[PDB]
Amino acid sequence: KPIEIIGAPFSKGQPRGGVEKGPAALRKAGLVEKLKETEYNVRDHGDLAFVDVPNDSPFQIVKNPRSVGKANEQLAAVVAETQKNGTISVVLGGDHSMAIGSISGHARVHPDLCVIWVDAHTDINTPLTTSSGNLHGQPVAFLLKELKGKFPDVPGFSWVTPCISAKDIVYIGLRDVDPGEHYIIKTLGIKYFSMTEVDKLGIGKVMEETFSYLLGRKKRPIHLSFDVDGLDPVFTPATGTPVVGGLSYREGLYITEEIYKTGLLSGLDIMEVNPTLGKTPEEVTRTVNTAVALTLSCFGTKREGNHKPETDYL
Amino acid sequence: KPIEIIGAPFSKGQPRGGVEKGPAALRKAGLVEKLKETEYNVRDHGDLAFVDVPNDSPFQIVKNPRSVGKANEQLAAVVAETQKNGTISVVLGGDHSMAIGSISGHARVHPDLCVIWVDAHTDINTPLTTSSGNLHGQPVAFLLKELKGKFPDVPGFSWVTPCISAKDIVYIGLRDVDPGEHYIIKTLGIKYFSMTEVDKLGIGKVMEETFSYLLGRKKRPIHLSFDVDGLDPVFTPATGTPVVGGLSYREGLYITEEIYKTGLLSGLDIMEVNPTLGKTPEEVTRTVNTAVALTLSCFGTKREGNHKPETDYL
Amino acid sequence: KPIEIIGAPFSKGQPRGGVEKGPAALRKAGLVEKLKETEYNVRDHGDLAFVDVPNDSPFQIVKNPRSVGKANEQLAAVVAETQKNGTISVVLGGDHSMAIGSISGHARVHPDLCVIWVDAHTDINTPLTTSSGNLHGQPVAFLLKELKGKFPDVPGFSWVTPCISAKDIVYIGLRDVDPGEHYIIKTLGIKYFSMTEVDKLGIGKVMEETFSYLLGRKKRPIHLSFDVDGLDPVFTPATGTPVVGGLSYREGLYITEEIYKTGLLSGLDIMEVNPTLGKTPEEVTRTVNTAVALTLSCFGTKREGNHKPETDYL
Ligand SMILES: N=C(NO)NCC[C@H](N)C(=O)O
Ligand SMILES: N=C(NO)NCC[C@H](N)C(=O)O
Ligand SMILES: N=C(NO)NCC[C@H](N)C(=O)O
Ligand SMILES: [Mn+2]
Ligand SMILES: [Mn+2]
Ligand SMILES: [Mn+2]
Ligand SMILES: [Mn+2]
Ligand SMILES: [Mn+2]
Ligand SMILES: [Mn+2]
Repeated sequence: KPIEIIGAPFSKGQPRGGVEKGPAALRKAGLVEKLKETEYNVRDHGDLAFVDVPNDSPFQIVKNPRSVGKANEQLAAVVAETQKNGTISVVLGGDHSMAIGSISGHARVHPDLCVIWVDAHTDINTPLTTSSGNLHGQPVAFLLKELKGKFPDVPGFSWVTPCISAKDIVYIGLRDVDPGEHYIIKTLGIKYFSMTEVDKLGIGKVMEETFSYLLGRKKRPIHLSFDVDGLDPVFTPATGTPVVGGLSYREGLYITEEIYKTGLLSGLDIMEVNPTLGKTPEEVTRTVNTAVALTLSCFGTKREGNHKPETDYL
Repeated sequence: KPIEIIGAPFSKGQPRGGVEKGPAALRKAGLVEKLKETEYNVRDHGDLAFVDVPNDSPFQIVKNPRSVGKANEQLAAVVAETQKNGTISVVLGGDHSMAIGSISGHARVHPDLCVIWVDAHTDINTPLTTSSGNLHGQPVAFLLKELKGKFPDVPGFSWVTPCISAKDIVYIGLRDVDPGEHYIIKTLGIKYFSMTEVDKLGIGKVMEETFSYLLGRKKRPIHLSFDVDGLDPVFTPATGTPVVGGLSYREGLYITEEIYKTGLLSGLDIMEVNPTLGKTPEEVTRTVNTAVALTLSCFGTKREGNHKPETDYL
Repeated sequence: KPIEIIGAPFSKGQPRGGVEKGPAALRKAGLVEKLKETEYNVRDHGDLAFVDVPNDSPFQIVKNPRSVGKANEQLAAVVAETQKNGTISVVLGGDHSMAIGSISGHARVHPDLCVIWVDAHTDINTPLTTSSGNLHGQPVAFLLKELKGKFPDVPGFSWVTPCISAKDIVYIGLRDVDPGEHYIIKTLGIKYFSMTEVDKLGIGKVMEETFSYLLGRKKRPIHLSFDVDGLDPVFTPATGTPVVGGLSYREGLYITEEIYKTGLLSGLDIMEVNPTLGKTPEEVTRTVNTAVALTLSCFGTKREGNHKPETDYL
């Protein structure tokens, strides 16, 4: 199987500068090289270039909607492209509002796909709920069908087609939800696992269920949108919104791990890493690394070890 | 439902200066304000004043028994008072020996109450076991009936009436128990969950059981005495006795959380926060915050999120 | 029952200087004294002296094989000696390659013994796999029968007799396995619990199983080889190879704890503590302490508490 890496150095999703430097550090950590050492065929598509929409007017509170509309449109296309050739897309953020792109494009080639959203936040606000224009906190809105038209068309997103329903998505790691978002997720009966659930059930059962719940009947393709703020701030401190009492580096790898074992990975998102937001170098480095290790996890590497088949090490 | 906050800035329970500054910081963190933002009616009773008993003689080893007898007597009264009006009492320590007060008063209005003691220590020593006069390490002795008279009457506590039996209390978080205490807890067949049990069962099951065990038959009122030393020292470092390998910030919120969901909260204790014992500002701040968040937890706030009913955020 | 402590201040197993200072600090922390306070009879055999083999030639890549062959031979003997008298041997490292000794000697008196290897690493490389001469990363090779002769006889180890099979050993804590090692452990169908398994099952079940798996039929004696690098680097930072996302101080004590409860402890290994590798004093101190506490755990001390029988503390 093949693997194509895509950098989406973008940041117009939220107000903190750095996230675009994201994929830069991830590579500078040897993400590619390592990925190669695995049983997967890897290719680097380099980092997209995002033309800046002059005079981007703040559609209501929602900010820079046009810049975020073309960047996401351009991406989705690139994704659908590789998705076509049969390769697995590994998007590198860049803030999380690049999910709109990454997922839509993916959907094209596989509209039967299910999404697993490991994030501290739900990002399911619509332009009608947000308390900030930060689109990086709305992606699920532009993708959910049950929320189509539920808000004024947004400048630059016209190109998006709600590709998934509240029954094909699952949240893992939620711990800082806005009133509005809570309403919508309860109303649209979405399946999640907030820290309290993980706390209760145990990352073990969480996956166990999230799987049968999404792959009980027909086994579909999986799109893993991993928000690095989703692990606890001790483990991935360099982010836009640290939020305490989150997923642990272990549970983080327990998830990427069970997903790899299902053999249904098709698209991955390593978003929100902000190489500029580290209180000390080490912190940025911790972040980047646990981020990298999460990826390679998705593609093989088991904490128990890996031995290349057929060869007799004895 | 209503909520009345009471500060018990006291410290004669143990030898370290600061605990009295406790409720000061908790408020200075916005404990009140936040509490208001919830669905509960909150009122601040201000902080009690504790007249100092001149020439407080150390009844045997037990120290400052008289100062600790009037402070606790005065408190219990104030508690029973609000307990009468039907409001939920939220005592802010101040060391943990203020439990004698807080609980006794509460008992008055509801003598059917059950107590959940989240603490690293059991504090069940009698004046006959302690290796220190530190009363903050004996509270359960003055409240347990099965231990009534089992020790020489103490100067200043004469006013206390053993209000609960070893079958209405449950410990969660024990990890540093004195020989004597261990004897007594085993002898009086008390129900606990030491770190090893939590370790084994999982905070999930722990509550699950502690509940049925205390509310299997008749559903009574709950008194949550939370000792901030009870979470691990990483999470609530600013305390009298850090003790490693304790409850985690998550499990800490998983507990306050399931208790809120039972709808049986009647009295709460946020004890031992010592704003002076932080190796660095941050530490004191971590402490205070996780302390505050534990409270608001008890009163509503879920890590999944909260949306005010009736309103359509869409 | 009796307890004899043995120091194996050795370091030729790996390239980092300090590990030999190991048992020195462990004692200097009061390991002995504390052990005495327990219900066990303790005796200090002092620290062995390890004659240095002049001109130790690096058998292929494998380094200092002769120094490591006599130190391990001398040890095994001392162990078998006390094992004979019926006492429980508590070896203090010194690097982990002293397992070859400690276990072999033990095997002598009880060849039916089972081994529980709490380590981050498997150390099951043969002189034919290692990428370093570091013998401290091969011990299981010289002890496994299914690996006997599978590699060129090594200078100084000729005296060792493969004493256990891949069905009497169990790994707990694995998280940094070399290709070769992974091959061998899979091939020889060994029973392990990598961090991912612990992650999934929960230290609770892990033991539960490892026990029945090793003591389902016939209850044998247990040899606990505990590698301090096995807990996460936050908790036991002063080591040769920190490796993130490992066993926690709690799970660490949950293990030593359930092993004590089986009453089948016969030999213990507190290896790899390097009092020189601490980024700050505190770190070395954390290490040593959690190391000490792990031991006393093995011999009684429960986090719930301990009361000397027959005595009425009331
Ligand atoms: N960092 C994130 N998401 O990844 N924050 C989301 C917060 C909020 N819901 C918003 O739209 O601003
Ligand atoms: N910090 C506490 N309790 O909250 N310590 C209790 C220790 C001991 N049992 C005593 O009475 O001194
Ligand atoms: N610290 C350890 N083991 O305890 N490292 C083992 C690493 C490697 N397998 C080796 O032989 O070098
Ligand atoms: Mn997000
Ligand atoms: Mn987020
Ligand atoms: Mn206490
Ligand atoms: Mn305590
Ligand atoms: Mn080892
Ligand atoms: Mn190791």
